[PDB]
Amino acid sequence: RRDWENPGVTQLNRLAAHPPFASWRNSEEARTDRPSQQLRSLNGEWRFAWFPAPEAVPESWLECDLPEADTVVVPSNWQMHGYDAPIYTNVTYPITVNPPFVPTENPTGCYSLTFNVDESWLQEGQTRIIFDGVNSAFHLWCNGRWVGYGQDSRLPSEFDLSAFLRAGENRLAVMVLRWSDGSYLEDQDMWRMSGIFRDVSLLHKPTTQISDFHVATRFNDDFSRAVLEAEVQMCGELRDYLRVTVSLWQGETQVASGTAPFGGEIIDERGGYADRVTLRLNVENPKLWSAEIPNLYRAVVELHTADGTLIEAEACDVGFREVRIENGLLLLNGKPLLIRGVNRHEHHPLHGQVMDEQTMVQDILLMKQNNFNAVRCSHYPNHPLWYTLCDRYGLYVVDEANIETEGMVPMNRLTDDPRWLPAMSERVTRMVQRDRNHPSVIIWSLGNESGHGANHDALYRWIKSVDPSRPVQYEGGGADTTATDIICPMYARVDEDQPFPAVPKWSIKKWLSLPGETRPLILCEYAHAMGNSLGGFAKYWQAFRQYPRLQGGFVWDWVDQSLIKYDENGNPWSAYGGDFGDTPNDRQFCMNGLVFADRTPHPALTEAKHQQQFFQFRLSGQTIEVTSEYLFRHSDNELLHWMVALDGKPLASGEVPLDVAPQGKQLIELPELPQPESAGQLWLTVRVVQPNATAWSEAGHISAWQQWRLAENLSVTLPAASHAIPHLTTSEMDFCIELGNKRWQFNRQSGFLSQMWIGDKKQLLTPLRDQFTRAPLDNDIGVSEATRIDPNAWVERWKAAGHYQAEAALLQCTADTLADAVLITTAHAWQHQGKTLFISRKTYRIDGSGQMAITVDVEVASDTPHPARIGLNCQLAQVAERVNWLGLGPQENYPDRLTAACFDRWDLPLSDMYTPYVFPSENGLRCGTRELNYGPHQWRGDFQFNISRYSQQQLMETSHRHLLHAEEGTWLNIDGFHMGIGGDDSWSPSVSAEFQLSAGRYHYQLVWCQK
Amino acid sequence: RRDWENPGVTQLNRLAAHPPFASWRNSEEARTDRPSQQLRSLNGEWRFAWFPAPEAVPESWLECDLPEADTVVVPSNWQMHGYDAPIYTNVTYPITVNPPFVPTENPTGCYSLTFNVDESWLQEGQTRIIFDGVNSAFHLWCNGRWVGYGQDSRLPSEFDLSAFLRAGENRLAVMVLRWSDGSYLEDQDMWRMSGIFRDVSLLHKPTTQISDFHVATRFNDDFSRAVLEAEVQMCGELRDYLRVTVSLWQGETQVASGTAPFGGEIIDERGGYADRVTLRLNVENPKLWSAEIPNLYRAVVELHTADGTLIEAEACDVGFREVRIENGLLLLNGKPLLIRGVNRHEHHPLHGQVMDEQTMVQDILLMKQNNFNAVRCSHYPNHPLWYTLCDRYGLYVVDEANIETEGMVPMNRLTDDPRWLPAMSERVTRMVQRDRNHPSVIIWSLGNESGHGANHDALYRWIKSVDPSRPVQYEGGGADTTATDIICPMYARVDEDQPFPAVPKWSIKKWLSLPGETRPLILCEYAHAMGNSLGGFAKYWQAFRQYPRLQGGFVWDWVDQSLIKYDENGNPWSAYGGDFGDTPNDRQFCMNGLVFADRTPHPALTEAKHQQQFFQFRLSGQTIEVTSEYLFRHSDNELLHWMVALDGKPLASGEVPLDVAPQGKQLIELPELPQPESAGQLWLTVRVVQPNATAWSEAGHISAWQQWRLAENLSVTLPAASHAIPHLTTSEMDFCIELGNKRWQFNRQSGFLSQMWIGDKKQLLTPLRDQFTRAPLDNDIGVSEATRIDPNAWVERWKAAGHYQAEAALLQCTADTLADAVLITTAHAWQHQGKTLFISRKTYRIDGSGQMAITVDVEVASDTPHPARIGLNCQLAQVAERVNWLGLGPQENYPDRLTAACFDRWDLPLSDMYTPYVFPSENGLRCGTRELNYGPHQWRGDFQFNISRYSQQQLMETSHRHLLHAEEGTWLNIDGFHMGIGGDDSWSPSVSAEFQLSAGRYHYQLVWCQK
Ligand SMILES: [Mg+2]
Ligand SMILES: [Mg+2]
Ligand SMILES: [Mg+2]
Ligand SMILES: [Mg+2]
Ligand code: NA
Ligand code: NA
Ligand code: NA
Ligand code: NA
Ligand code: NA
Ligand code: NA
Ligand code: NA
Ligand code: NA
Repeated sequence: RRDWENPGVTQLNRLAAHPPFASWRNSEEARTDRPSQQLRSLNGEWRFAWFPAPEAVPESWLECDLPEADTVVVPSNWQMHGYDAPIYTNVTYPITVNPPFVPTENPTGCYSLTFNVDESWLQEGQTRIIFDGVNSAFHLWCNGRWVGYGQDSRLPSEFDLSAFLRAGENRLAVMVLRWSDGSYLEDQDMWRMSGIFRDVSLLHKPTTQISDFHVATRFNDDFSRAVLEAEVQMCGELRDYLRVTVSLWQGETQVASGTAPFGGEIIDERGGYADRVTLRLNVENPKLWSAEIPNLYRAVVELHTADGTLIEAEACDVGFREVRIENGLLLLNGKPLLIRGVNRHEHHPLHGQVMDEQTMVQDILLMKQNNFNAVRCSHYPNHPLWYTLCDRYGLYVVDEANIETEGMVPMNRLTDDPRWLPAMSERVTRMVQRDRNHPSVIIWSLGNESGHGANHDALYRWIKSVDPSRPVQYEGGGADTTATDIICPMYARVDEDQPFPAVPKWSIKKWLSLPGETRPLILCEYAHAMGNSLGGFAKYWQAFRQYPRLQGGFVWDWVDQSLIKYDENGNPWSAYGGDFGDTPNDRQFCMNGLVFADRTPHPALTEAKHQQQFFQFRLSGQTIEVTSEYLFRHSDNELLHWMVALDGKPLASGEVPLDVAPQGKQLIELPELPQPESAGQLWLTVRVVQPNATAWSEAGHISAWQQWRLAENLSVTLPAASHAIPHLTTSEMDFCIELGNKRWQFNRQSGFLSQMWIGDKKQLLTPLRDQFTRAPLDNDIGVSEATRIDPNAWVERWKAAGHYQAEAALLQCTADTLADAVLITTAHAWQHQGKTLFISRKTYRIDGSGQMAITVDVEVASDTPHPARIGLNCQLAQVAERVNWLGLGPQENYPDRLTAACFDRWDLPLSDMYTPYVFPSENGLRCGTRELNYGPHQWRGDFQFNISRYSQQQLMETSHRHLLHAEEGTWLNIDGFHMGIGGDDSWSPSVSAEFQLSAGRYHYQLVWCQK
Repeated sequence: RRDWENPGVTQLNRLAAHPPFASWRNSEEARTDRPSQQLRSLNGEWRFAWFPAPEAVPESWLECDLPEADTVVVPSNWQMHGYDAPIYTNVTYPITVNPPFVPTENPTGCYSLTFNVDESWLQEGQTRIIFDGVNSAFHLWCNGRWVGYGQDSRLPSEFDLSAFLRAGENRLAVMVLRWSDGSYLEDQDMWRMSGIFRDVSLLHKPTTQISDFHVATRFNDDFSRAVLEAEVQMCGELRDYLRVTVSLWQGETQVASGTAPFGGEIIDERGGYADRVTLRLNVENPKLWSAEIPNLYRAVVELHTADGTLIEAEACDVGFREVRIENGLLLLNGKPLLIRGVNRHEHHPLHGQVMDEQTMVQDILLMKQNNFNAVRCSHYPNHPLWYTLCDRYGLYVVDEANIETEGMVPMNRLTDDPRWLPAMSERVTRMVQRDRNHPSVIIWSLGNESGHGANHDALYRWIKSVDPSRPVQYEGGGADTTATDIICPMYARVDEDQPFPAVPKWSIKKWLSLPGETRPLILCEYAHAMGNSLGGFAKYWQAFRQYPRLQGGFVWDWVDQSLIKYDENGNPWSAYGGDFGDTPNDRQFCMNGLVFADRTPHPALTEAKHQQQFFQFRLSGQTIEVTSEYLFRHSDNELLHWMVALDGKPLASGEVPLDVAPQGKQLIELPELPQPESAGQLWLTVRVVQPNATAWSEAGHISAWQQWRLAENLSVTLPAASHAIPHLTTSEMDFCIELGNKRWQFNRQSGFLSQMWIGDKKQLLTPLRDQFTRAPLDNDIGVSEATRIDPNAWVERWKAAGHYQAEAALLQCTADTLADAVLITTAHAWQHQGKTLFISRKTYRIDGSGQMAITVDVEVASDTPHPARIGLNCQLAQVAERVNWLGLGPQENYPDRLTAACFDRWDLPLSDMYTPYVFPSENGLRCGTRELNYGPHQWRGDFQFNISRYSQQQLMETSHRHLLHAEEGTWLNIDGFHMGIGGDDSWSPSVSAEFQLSAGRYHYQLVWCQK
C-alpha cells in the first residue's frame, strides 16, 4: 500500500476533527474545567524501537514487544533520545525533492504500549484514542489488529478503538514514519525531528453524544448587548426526549441559559439538520475580551434527556469580542489594533518539539512583561493548551495551517496543483474545526512560504465562508494576493523598497498606498533577531504609530532554536545546524530569537519592550504629557515615578498616580526644580510602575520609561596650577614620559603607545592601536559562506577591501615639550595592496595632572566600504571585578539599537559586559559614554565601548561561545564611532544609511587618567 | 481495502487530467485533426461476467478468462445486456442512505480484453490506458498485476501501463462496481446503470512530452485585435535544445506561429517553471466564434528540438470569443446573449447511456433546426466528442461537474462537509482541466441539486482563480447564493412567486430587482416538457425579450429517457420507471423531453421553435418590419415569403430578400392587395426561408414565421331559402326529425341526440353528450399517486369534486315547430352527491337546408374546481382516412400552447391527429377551428376539437401507449372551451389563471351538417 507516498491518502479510519472535548458526566466539573474521568492520558513510559525503514519492521512486533526495544518517555522526539540525528535545514528539503515519493531509507520509530482498560469503558459508549501530534505519519494497530493511518504532524488524529479493545490488558502498536508525502507540506525553517511528540490519550464518549459545537458572539453598535449563538451537533440515535441546554457563566454567576430539542431550521428544499440545534442567548453589557483585559465567560453545553438526566457535557471559555476589517483597519471591539507581536515556534532546548505547560506559561509571562500583545503560531497549529493560555492570560493569536513548501521550485509548485488540494485542505479545515471556539484566535493563516496557488484561493474562500468572524491572511506570492485580507509581508523595510521581480517587498509606508490598495498592513515577520540584531527596530514603531493602516507586526522570532549538547566532561553547550552531523544544514540560522533557548533574554528584548510601550510621553516645561495607547483599559494599576539627576547624581524625584483613560492624555506638572550647583547635564527619567501584581507580573513591574535632557551647565572652570611638570625622555627608539609614579612609553617606529606603568606595574598587554573592524555579526555575515561567498555581505566587502588585513604605516611621530605638558604627535596610514584605506592623525598631551589627552582625527577613503568602527583598542594587563560608567545602559546597546537604554551611572560585574551570543561576535558595546572606570583607570570623552576577556580576533575566529576562553587581561575597545548592527533581515545588508560610517573624516577625543 | 466505501480514496495511481491528447508524430495530421497512429481504440468485443458482489469474483479471473464469461460489446451499460435491471429513481437514492457505505450486494461486472501491443510502443515512451467513462468505480489489473483504481463515472481515468505490458498479446481485467461512495455524488434524475459505457483507448506518448496546454484568447476594445496565449507544460527530460512551436491556422492558411525554449517567467521567490512556456501570438482582425457563426482556427502545438526534429504534436480547435458579465449582463464578444437553451442528458433508447457520433449529430441538428443556440450538460461532463461538435456546429455550452446529491437530508449534507471537499474537488477540477480549451464552453457549473455548502464556495473560487475566462454558475441553495455569478433558478415562474422557505422561487421578473441584486438571470431549468406540456412557453419568451437581465434559459429537457422493451412477439415498446421490475421508482418522470427517445419530435418542439425565432416582425399597413435578433451575422441566407389567403383560399404571395444587419430592422412594403371575391377573414403569413443549405440545415429550411389577420368582410348574405321543411315525429320515447335522406333521433329519456342517419347508415355509435373532463395530462396529475394522493393536483380536485363521475339529470326536453325548422330544447344538470356541478342548456335547430345548428349555454358552480373543458363528444360510426379543417395547425395545439400554430386549411391522415405520448392522455387538440371535415360530416363554428380512435376513458385508463387499442368508429371531442395544459413544472398546478375555465357561464355554437 505505501500510503505515505500518496497525497490522495492523508489518513484512514480517522474520526472527524472537533473542538476540545472531555466528555464530563457532571456539569459543574465541565463548568469549572476540572479533570474528567472520561479523559485519560496515556503519556509516560512506552516501548520504542528504531528501524531504518518500515520494511525492516518484524511482523512479530504487532503481536508482542520486541525484546530489544527500550523504555522511553512519550511524548518525545526520537532524535532527542539519540536514536537518530535531528536536522537543521531552513529552505532546502531534507529529502530529495521528488514528490510524492520519499527515501527508501526512512527512519521508522516503533512505539508500543501495554495498558489496561476498564470494562465499564467497553461495556457501553465509545472509546477513542487521540494522538495530539505524530511526526510525520503513522499506522496504528490495536491488539495486533490494524486500526488506521494519519498525516499532518500538527493536528490530532483520533480513531475509535471500541471494537478493538478488551477488558484488561491491551497492547497498542504505533509505526511512525519520519518521511511521508506530508513532509512536502512541512518545510518549516526548524529542526527536522520525528515521533509521538505531543499527548496521547483516551476519551470515553457516550453513544449518543455531542459531536461538534460552535460558539459565536455578535454585537450591537456599541457593544452594549450581545447574542451568544451556539450551534450543537450530535451523533447517536435521535429521540424526541433528547435535549440540549447551553448555559453561560460569569464566574459563579449564571448569566443565561436556553434549552431545546434537536432539529434545526429549514436549510433547503430537503429540509434542515435533524441532528443539530442552535441556542441563542442574550447578554446585556457583556464584559468584553481583549488582550488588555481578558474577560472570559464559561459556556457549558449539556446533552440530556427531557426528564433532566445528563448524558454528557462539553464546554469552553468564551471571550465576547468582534474582529473586523473596516475602512482599511483591523478593529477589535470597534477599535483599531496595534499588534505588538512575535512569531513563536514550539521549541525546548532539551525536549526538542515537545511542549509543556511550564514552558508555555514562562513564554507568555515573558511576552507580556515585555509588552507583547500577540503571537503568531509559526507555522502550524500549536499544542492545544497554548490557546487556552492565550485565552486566559490574554494574547491575540494568528492560528496557521501546517502548510509550508518553500523548498519547491517555483514556490507554488504544489499549492497551485489541484492534486494537492485535498491534502492541503485537510490542513486548513481540521485547524478551523478544532480551534474556532478560541477567542484568543483572531486571524486565520493559510500557512507559510508556499507561493500563491489556486489551492490557497479555494481555502481562503472556504474559511471566509465557514467563519466570517475572523479575517484570513497569507503572505505567499507577494504578501498582497487575493488570498489575503491583510497585507502581511515578511521583512519589508520601513522606507526602503526592495523591488524583487514578481514579489517585490515595497517600503511598508509606500505599500499601503499603491494604486487601488486599501487593506491594513501587519508584517507577518519583521526585525530578524539573529545574534546581535534588532538594529532599527524603532524605525518600525515610529511608522506604526504614525500611519493608521500600519498596524504592527510579528517579530522573527521568540526563542533561539538551539539544542543542548554535552562535551566530554558532560558539560552542556548550545548546538546549532550541523552540530549533530546533520548535512546539508543551515548552521546558526535556527537562532533568531529575542530570548536564548533557556528563556534568558537577549539584550534586544529590552529594546522591544521599550518600543512597544503602551504609554507615550511628551515634555514641555515642567509638564509631562502621558498618553495611553490602551484601547480598553484605564491606567488603574499604574503610577508614574520621576527622577532628576545631574550626571548620574540624583537631585530630586517623586511619584504621581496615573489616571489615564484608553487613548486619553494626563498632564503632570513637575515641581519647581531647584537649580543645581555643579556643571553637568540634568536628566529627567520617568517610569511607569504597576504597584500591584497581576496574573502575569509582580508588584513593582516597570512597564514603560522615557528620558529627556534638561538644563545643561557647561564647565567653564579652569582647572588648576598643576603641582608638577611631566618629563620627556627621548631615545632612538622611544619617547618616554615620566610624572610621579607614572610612566608612558611611545615607540618611535610603530608610533603607538606601547606601555604604561603605575609604580613598576605595566598596564598594557598590547599597545593602544586604532581599530577599524569588528568580529562580524550575523547581520554582517548574512548568507556568505567560505565555500560560497556572498560578495554583497558587509563582511565580504570589508575582507576584500583588506580591512581585516590592513597594516599600519607610520607617517610621523614627534614629541614636544610644552610649558606644562608633553605633546606627542603621530600619523599612520593603513593600506592594503597599495591603497590607502585610512589615515589616523593623533595627539597625546600629558600634563602635570597626569591626565593623558588623546585627540584622534581620521580620514577614510571614499571608495572603500564604510568601516565597522572607528576607535582604538588595547589589552589591559589588569583584570578587575567591576565596570562602572556614566553613559547609556545598563545593557548592551548600539547606534541603531539604543532607544531603550538610559543615560545614568551604571556599575556591573565585568561578565555582564559580555553578551554570550551562541555564535560569537562583536558584542557588549554601550554607547553615549562620557565616563568609563575599570581598575585604577579612567577614560573620559564621548564614546562607545566594550570590555571583556575576549579579543575581537578570538570572537571572529570562534563559532560557538562554548569554545571561547578568557584571554590574559581585559580587551578594551573604545570607539569614537561605531556602525549600526541592522537586522531588517539577516541575509542582506540591512544597516540603514544614517548608521553607516560614511562621513569620510572623523574626529574624537578622550582623556585617559588614573582613578 | 474497500476503496469503494471511502470518499477519502477516489483513485489510485491515476494520471493527471488534461485536454484531449493524440500524440501525433506528424504535424500536418495534427493540423487537420486526422487520426493518430499513437491513439488507438480498444473499443469492440470484450469478455464480460457479472457478479452480485466483489467478494464473489474468483482470483482465477485475474490470470485467465472465465469460461462462463460471455463476449460483449464495449462500451455498453451491462443493464442494457440484460444482466441486471436498470433503475429509474428520481431524487431518492437507489441505495440506503448511509454514506459512505454501500450495500453488500453490489453488482460487479468483470470485464476483460486480450489485445496486442507492438514493441515499438514499448521500446520507447509511455503507454497509458484511458477509460472515458466507467460507472461507478473500478479496479484495474494488467497481465494479472494490479494497476490502480478510479471513481467519477463521467470523466476519463488514465493509467500508465508502460511497466505492465509486453510486446504481443496482453490481458486487462476490470472489475467494475455498480455502487460506491462516488454514487453519493451521482444522484441525477435518470436511469441508474453501470459498466464501461464510454470509449477505452490506448495512447502512446514520448517520454519527453507535452503534459498539458491551455489556450486563451484576449481582445482589444472592439475585438479587431486579439492575442492568442498558449501555456505549455512538459514532462520528461528538460534539455536546452527543446523548443515549443505554437502555430495558428485558419483553414489552410497559417495565421501566425511562434517558438521558444522552455522556461517560464519568474513566479516567486523560488523562480519560475522551468518546465513550462507561454507563447503569445497576435491576431489581427480575427474571425470571431459564436453559435451564429462558429468560425474556428486550429492551434497546433509542437514539442521538438532546435535542430528541427519533431518529438510530438498536440492541437485543438480555437474559437476567438470573450465571455464576460458586465453591468448585469452576460456578454459574448461584447453583445448581450439571449440563451435559447435546452438541458440534455446522454440517453439512447437502445444503448442506454452509451453515446455515439450519429446520435450526437442528430441531436445537434435538430436543436439548431429548432432555434436552440445553447445546451446545458445536465448534470455531468459529457462524452468528449460532444464538445468538439458544439465547437464546430456552433452551440453555447454549460459544462457541469458530476455532483448531484439531492437525496440527502438536508440537501447540503455532504456539500457542507469538509470531509467531502476532496471528492467534490476532483469532480470540478478534473472537468476544467479536461474541457477548458473548448470555445463552445462559455460557463462552468458546480453541479446540480446538492444544496449550498462551503465546499461549493471553495470550488467556486478555485475555478474563478484558475480560469477567469468564463462565469461560474450553480443553482443549489436558492439559485442566487454566493457560489454563482448568474441567478439560475429552476422552474421559477414569470409573474408568480413561489415563496418556499429558505429557497423561494421568485417570479423571475421580480427576482432581478430584489434589493441589492444586480446579476443576470438565466434559468438552469424551465418549461418542464413532460408529456403534453409547454403551456405558457410564450410567457417566458415575452419576458426574456423585454427585460435585458432576463437572458433566457435551458428548457427541461431534450429527449424522453424511455427505454425500449420487447413484447412476447418481439415487438418493441417504450418503457419507463418500474418497467424493469425496478422499485422503488419514479414511473414516467424519466420522460420530459421535446423529442421522443428516438428523436421524433413531440409537438411542443415547434412551439419552442417559434418562440425562439431570431427575427421579430411587426405590421403596419402594408408594411412589415423585420427586426433581427442576431447579434453577429447579417441575414445572408434568408429571404422572406409572404402569403395572403382568404379563409385558407390563397389570394397572393411573393418573396422579398432579407437584408438585415444584426439587431437591425428592414421595412418591406407589400404590394397593392387586390380586393377579395367574397366574405371572410384575410390572413397574412410570412416565413423566413434559407435558400441555401448549411452545415445544419437543408436548402429551403424555414426558420421563422408569423401571421396577422388582415381585412375581414363579414357575411351579410342571406342564404337561399330551403326548397324544403323538416318533419318532426313525436313518440313517447323520442322526437324524430326527417329531412330527405337524413334523420335525427333525440332520446326523450336522456335528453340527447342518440342517433343519426344518412340514407340507411346510422351515424353514431354513442350519443352526443356534453363533456367537462379530459384524460388527465402529466401536469394535471403531477406527483399524485393511488397510494399517495396529492390533493392539490388538478386531477385530484376534479375526482374529489365528482367531475369524472357526474351523472346528467334531465331537466328539460321539448320539441317545437317553426316555419322552416324544428327546434329541440334540452337542459341537464350534472351532479355529484347532491351537488349541482354544471348545468347545460341547449337548442338544436334543424332546418330545410339540412343543417343542424346547436346552441349551448353552460353554467359552472362558482365553488367547483374549474373544469378541464366544456364541450361535447360522441363516437362516430365512421372511420375515415383524412381530417380536414380550417383552424389552427397543423400540429396539436392547446390554449396556452398555440402560438406556433397557424390558421389555414389543414388536411392530415386521421392518424396524425393522435399524439403518441408514451404515457397516454388527452392529446391531439387543435384550437381556433372554424370548420372541420370528416367522412360525410362537416361542423362549423368556433371551437377546439380532437379526433381519434381512442376514447377519453380509455386514454385515462391506460399507462403505456403500446397498450392502447383502436376503438370502433371515431371519437369526436368538440369543445367550446378547454383548459390550458400548463407546464411551468410538472409537480404543482401550473395553469395560469387566464387559462382556467372560471367564467361561471359559457356559451358556444356549432352547426353540424353534411359535407
Ligand atoms: Mg499519504
Ligand atoms: Mg521557510
Ligand atoms: Mg472511494
Ligand atoms: Mg435531481
Ligand atoms: Na498604525
Ligand atoms: Na531561521
Ligand atoms: Na493609576
Ligand atoms: Na564568531
Ligand atoms: Na433579455
Ligand atoms: Na425527470
Ligand atoms: Na438575405
Ligand atoms: Na393515462
